Amino acid sequence: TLVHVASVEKGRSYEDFQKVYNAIALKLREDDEYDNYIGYGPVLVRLAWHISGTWDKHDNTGGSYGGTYRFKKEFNDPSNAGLQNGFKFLEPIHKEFPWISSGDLFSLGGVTAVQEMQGPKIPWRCGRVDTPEDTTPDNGRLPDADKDAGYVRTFFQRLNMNDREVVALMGAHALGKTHLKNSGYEGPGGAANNVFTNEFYLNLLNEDWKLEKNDANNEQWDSKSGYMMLPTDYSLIQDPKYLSIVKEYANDQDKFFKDFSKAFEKLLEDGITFPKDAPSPFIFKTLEEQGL
Ligand code: HEM
Ligand SMILES: Cn1cncc1C=O
Repeated sequence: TLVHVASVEKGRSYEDFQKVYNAIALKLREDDEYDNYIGYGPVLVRLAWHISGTWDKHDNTGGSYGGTYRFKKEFNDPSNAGLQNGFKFLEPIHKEFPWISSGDLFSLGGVTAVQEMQGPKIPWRCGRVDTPEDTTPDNGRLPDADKDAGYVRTFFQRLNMNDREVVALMGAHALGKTHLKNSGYEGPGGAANNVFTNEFYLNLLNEDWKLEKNDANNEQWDSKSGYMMLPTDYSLIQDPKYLSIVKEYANDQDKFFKDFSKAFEKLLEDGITFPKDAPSPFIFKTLEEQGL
């Protein structure tokens, strides 16, 4: 398999990355109108996941390391429709801090978004290094939404995620919304879609879901409250193993936060070899903690 060794941007340390975090966090606060006042947090979380979710454990292709989303093949992946909004948000940040690698910037955008939306602290490591256009993974490595629990389980084995990690990661679907023009699905998953909570699990268990067709002729699960779940989301309450874990997170906010933090860091670091003398993971302070 390919080896990708983390290489710290020359001379940089925690303070440098905290400044980048702060610039992203301040722009998140500033650009509040986006997507009918949802703001950019959810799309930045999705971007960090999609740049990581191309990874294949079998040969170490894809993954966040190479920053390959910047290349046309990947940014034009139909699975990535709408993420251009996140990329455009990050452009002025990259211009201000041209020394940060693209993979570091995209992954840090996700960490910053989660924390600024009052989610768990996500430790983050620097050292992703931009790789050439020919290292861009082909389209088709990101998951389909119209599938069942068996599909989800098998899909995530490629990313070395187990049942607990899958169910934890999926809690991010509390955030933002599906947009018909991007993915052929429409609607939010709950009421608090720019604040990071365990609402995804509570809504799965507590809403009265009806299997309906949307205006793109795709099936999705809809509630009277105006929420929606993808078939792959709903599969987490159809499969008995996933259901137990859904119930656990619906009943323990802290446990969900801790497990999401671990799985999300792991997702963002898949494929990267960290030297034994690499810096420890950074835990950034939020703007609120800094009084900014
Ligand atoms: C079976 C796995 C998954 C499937 C099939 C899936 C599918 C989707 C789809 C179809 C959308 C709507 C995109 C749009 O129309 O704009 C979406 C949105 C989103 N996804 Fe996932 N997803 C999966 C896993 C994940 C994971 C693991 C995360 C992160 C931990 C994540 C984070 C998000 C976020 C934050 C949004 C909202 C984006 C926005 O509001 O712009 N998803 N997902
Ligand atoms: C609302 N939703 C349901 N599944 C995914 C999403 C995006 O947030």
